[PDB]
Amino acid sequence: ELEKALSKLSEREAMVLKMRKGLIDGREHTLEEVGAYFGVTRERIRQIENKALRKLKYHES
Repeated sequence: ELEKALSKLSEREAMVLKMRKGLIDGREHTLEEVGAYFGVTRERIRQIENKALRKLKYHES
């Protein structure tokens, strides 16, 4: 997919997405694992992920 959408994603968003989806170490991480990873709440990670996904939906149009 490279960019052209992943390009519009911020650094936090791209990183949260890759860790969550298994794109970093080939393993999917829970919201809690990612929150503890960066030191933020489960909910904050959900918020960043949902926003990243909405941005991907936009640039797929």
